[PDB]
Amino acid sequence: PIGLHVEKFQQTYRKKWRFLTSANANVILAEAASGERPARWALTTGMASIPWEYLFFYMSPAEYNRMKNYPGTFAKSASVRIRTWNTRVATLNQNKFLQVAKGIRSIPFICSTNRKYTYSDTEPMQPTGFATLTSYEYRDGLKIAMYGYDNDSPDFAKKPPADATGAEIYLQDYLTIYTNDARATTGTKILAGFPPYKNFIEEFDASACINTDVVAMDYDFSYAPLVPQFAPVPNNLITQNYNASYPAGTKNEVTAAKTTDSSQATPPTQVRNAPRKYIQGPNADTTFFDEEQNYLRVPIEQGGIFEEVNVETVHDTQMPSINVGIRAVPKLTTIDETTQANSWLDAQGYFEVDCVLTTESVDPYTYIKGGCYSANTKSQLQYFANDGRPIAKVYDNPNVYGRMQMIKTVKP
Amino acid sequence: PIGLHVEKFQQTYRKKWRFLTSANANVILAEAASGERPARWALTTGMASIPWEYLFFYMSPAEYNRMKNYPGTFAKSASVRIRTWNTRVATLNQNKFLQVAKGIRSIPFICSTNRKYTYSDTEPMQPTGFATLTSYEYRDGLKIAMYGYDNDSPDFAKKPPADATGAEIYLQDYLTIYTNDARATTGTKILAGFPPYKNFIEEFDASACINTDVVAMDYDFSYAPLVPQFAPVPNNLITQNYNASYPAGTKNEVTAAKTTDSSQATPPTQVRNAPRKYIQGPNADTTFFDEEQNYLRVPIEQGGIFEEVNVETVHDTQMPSINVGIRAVPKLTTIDETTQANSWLDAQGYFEVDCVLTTESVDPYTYIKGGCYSANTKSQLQYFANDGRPIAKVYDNPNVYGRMQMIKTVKP
Amino acid sequence: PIGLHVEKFQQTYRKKWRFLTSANANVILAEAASGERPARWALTTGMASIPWEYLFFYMSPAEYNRMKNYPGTFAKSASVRIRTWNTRVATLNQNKFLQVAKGIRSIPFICSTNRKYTYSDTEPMQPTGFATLTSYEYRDGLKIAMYGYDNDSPDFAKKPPADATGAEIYLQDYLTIYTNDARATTGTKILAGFPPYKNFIEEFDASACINTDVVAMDYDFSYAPLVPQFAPVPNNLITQNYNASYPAGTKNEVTAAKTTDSSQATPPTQVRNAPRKYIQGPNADTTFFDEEQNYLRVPIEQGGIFEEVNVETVHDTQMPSINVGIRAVPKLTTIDETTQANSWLDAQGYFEVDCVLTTESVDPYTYIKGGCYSANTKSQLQYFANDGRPIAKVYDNPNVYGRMQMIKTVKP
Amino acid sequence: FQQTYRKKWRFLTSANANVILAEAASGERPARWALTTGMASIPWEYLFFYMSPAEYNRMKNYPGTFAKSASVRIRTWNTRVATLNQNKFLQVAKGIRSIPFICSTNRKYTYSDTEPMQPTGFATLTSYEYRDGLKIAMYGYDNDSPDFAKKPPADATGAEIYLQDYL
Repeated sequence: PIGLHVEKFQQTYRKKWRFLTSANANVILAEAASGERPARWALTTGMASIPWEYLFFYMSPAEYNRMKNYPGTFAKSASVRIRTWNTRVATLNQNKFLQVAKGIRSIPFICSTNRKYTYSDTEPMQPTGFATLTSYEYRDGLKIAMYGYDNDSPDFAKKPPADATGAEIYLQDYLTIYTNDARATTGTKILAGFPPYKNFIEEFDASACINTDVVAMDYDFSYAPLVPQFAPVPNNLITQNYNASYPAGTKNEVTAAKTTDSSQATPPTQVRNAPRKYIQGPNADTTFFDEEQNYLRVPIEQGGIFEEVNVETVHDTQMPSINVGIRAVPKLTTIDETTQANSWLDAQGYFEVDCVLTTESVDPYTYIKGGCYSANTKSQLQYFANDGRPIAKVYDNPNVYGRMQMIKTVKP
Repeated sequence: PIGLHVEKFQQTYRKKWRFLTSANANVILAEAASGERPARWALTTGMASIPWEYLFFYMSPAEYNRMKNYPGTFAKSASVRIRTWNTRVATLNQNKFLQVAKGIRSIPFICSTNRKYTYSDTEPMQPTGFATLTSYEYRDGLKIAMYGYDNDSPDFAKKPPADATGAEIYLQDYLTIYTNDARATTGTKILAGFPPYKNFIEEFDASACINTDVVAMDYDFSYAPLVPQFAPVPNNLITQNYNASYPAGTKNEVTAAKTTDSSQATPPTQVRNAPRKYIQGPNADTTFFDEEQNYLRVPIEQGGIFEEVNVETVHDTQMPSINVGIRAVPKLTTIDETTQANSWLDAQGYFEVDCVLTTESVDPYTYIKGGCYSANTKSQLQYFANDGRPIAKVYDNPNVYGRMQMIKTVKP
Repeated sequence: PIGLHVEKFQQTYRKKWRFLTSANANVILAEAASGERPARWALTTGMASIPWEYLFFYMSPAEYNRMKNYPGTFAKSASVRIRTWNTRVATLNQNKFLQVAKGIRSIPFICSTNRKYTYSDTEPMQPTGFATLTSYEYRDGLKIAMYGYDNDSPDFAKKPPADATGAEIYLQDYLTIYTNDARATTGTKILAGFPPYKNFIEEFDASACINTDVVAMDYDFSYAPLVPQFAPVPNNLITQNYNASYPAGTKNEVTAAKTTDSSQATPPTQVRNAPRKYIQGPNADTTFFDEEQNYLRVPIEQGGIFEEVNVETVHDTQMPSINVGIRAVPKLTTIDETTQANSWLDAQGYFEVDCVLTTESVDPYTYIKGGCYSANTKSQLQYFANDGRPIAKVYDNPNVYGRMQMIKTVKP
Repeated sequence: FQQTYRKKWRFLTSANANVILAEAASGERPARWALTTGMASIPWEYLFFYMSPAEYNRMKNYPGTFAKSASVRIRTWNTRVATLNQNKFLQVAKGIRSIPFICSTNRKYTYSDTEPMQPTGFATLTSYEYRDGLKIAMYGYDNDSPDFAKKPPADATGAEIYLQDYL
């Protein structure tokens, strides 16, 4: 027989961006202890982060607002291609080198985070501190640079849309590696210095790399729900059971959350039946999608966070990170008497990024009247905190045992 | 070396039945709310249920009583073949159509149940309500029709054994599809109508289908314990431990029960270490097998319900449903002025069912004296309720998220 | 890029032992009830246990003390080859038979344990009771026989090192099979006698077996941590999270302990997040390795006991047992009037054992300074009791449902 | 047990002028004239050149350790430098220390302010102190050091180290 009527819609979003990186110096910065954050030393790089894990990177505000009209939308794949151009920089015989880090965020023993620095006036290439800009605010400023303001905004003329002009956007969130600050540490100290992150990045002479793919990555999403599924017809209005238990075997079909403690004060634990809420139907909590976290604030893939009422397998996921930059060009001289450079040339990287996102949605017609209804096996759950604030996976924190953590969303 | 002595016994039970179906009209019936059961609309079909999931369908009271003498009996396979004959029915040029539903019980969005109707006196093919006969009572009446009464029964002459005569049995439990009754519903209503169940059944012209397999299904049981295993020699009489913990890995070897709520008032949960009791040995609770639930009241397969003390994998199971019937023949005429038929011809379906059940049992001789004893790794558990009432899987309830539910047995 | 610097070190330990077994008679002995231990009948064999599951069997005190200087040492494989020589024994035409039991400890329905007997003065081959020597003390005496005392020991001259001399060691821990003692049992009794353990052992005429491998076994360890890994740099000194939860899927990555009850008073249960402690790092509890349990008191493999903070799969493990011996030579005569022998000849088995153990360790250099540090994904946990006493798997207890149990270690 | 230690360094040399400097007599050292070169010494004969403090501290746990072999590969890049048509030349000395009649030593100079490429004297830095400063440049300080931020580890950053001990 013909069976169920389902309409499948595939959509593709392509963007082309041009980014300028700073080629900062590798300078150790002190960051003071603040609450749970310990005192630590921070070593800066010039390798700017490419926010390819977020939805604004691929699709504009118009495309996002239209996609919000297609329930059941899943991001199926993403792809990013990064090429490099001539590196803008007294001398004429400079040496310039291009640095690429792929998946350095996943490395368990390299504590790293993308940060924005403040720079010296005398040495514009030397970071002297940290700007208060968070990673979300960096992505938001980048989105406003990409797509402009609304026509009624009094600040409209300040940021012409790069999606219209094709102009370059200064890419100002660079990799930073952390180590202990044992100056005030009591008891036994860990004095291991820095990890040799040089051994985990690729470095080329970009003279021969011009207009060639320095980065080429493809990613298939395990579970990236962009719009919640159509709500099923609730069986509690039709059946007496609607609350029945059925025998699970030795298979797990309710996901669990694993909590680890690198302080080793507590052993790792795994807790099943975490607090979570439906994202469609009678008692839906669509706060995540109404606040539009997935567009700019949260990565596309949320594999371990969302759950369906089904026997499918769920597993933890993380997208690899991309950092592209240029090694700082030293200005070192004998009269400086230093073994390491204290002055640098104003180099600048020019990167061209082609990004493609493929998504797919379904319209199921389960009942004769009303509208689209899915099977109740397609009902989706999402982790929630005990304060009602949804939980999402984040990529802008240091990895915990090589894994990306899940935390409460912020926006009210 | 020769190892352990085990005797394997394979047995086969074959039955041939002849069934008459009614070919009822498709009439919407109202069923009032009663406790947990909401108000709902019921659409009837003429497709009678074939109880091939139950043990009486394959083996007679004598065979069942003898099988109860073979501990460790598992049903290994079942098979059903359904052929059709001439369809008995002023006019001479009628159109008759044969309807087959395979596995419509498993479909998540079709809320369906096999029900017995009461019919109009003027229109014998038009259901007008629901009989109080439950599915268990329907199967019990069918069993009494198949195998007769006991020779001392005062009602002996009323039901000649169809297993002896070869005569036809009126098969009177037909598929029914439920939808919301939002007439008294407060708040937002679901007005989706009925599912298009026409799109999920096969329909043929049975003129060319005569004496050909309209249905042919085979099923292999994952775990269908018909008689409990031989009790092992209890190691608490021989060893000091008898209560030792040993390290399970990341594998689950204790089954869990999953509870879902289509009302969405509660997220799905999975609970491990459900209340359960041994079915042989020192503290055995053989209430299930002493009350003989598996013969007539409970399906053959109980895959997720029973558990052994072993590392084997357990998974949830369900046998597909079979409904065979004939589309109602309308008696519609211009003077009726109706667009849909309100009068029908007394058609009748004639189906011949050949059913084969293969089972197997083992006699292990673990010790020299006494009798048969199995290895303690063959000890079996069964889910029980907190009131001592065993839990079994049932097929005569609407599916919950496409799964058959487990409930307490009824018989005291 | 070059990546992480890790040095891999493979080491091999070979020993050659010569063992003399007694060829005891098969005599039923009574063992009285004592606390949790019930009254039971014990049937003795002459098949001495080969302690190939323990580390002293393969590596000397010097090798053990040196290995303790290689963090991250895992035993990768073990291998044992057992050959037989002429069997020393009025008459000249004796019949001698060689008995081999492989994996009889794993058989669920044979309750067996290796025990030391006391023998009759008139019949040296007839056991008359049980010596108070436990299995640990047997292994300790065997180790002292193998490797001698310390040079300052006043008992130094009593035990010349067999590792130096090549001399034979009397191997005095023989297999014993237990059954019920229902003499004082109230209620229903289990009168099954003994299991036919004859059907589970190999027996040869060792006349043609001389200088040929009677046993040849290889074992690959799933998880046998001999020395704990290098502690990672703790991320709680560098990161704010250090306690973050991340979404496990439907996969289990925290191990669970399964408790069974052959008394059937309680159903089997599985408990996740058992009490356990880190064995390196900030809050390490290295009591197991400081007391040196793995050398002599505990088997090499502890697969289900130790756990890493990772997604790797853990599963329960057990090494097969080896018992080699000689059937007792009867001295039966007509004047005895007995149907079974009550006098025996002083036979003796001569076995030559070649044992090889391969292990491997890693030195990771994660940070620039300090020393070796591993990735925090290599951090190891071990089950602990609520009294702080570590939990290890033991092989010198009867199997519970065919599985080796885990218990608290003893040494303070 | 065989072990291997690999390092990758980037060095900047000064290209000093060939200037005769006077060094006064001091004790056993006679009065002598010193002619400078721009050829910086590569300290490939020392263990810090190949293995980090962590590797050294771990190796101290392996009695009987002998260094079996060493190998060094030196490549050159673009030479940074009014005019546009300069002539630049690369100088390599292999085993000039072994030559009996060439009295040579690797020294650190002090340079003129007006002519940064012209040595004007000798710095008090000895060869051991030069190697120690080079090691601190390569591997950083300890995390408790108050001077930690002054010298980022070149083994981590991959940055260039000014190589300032010339023939």
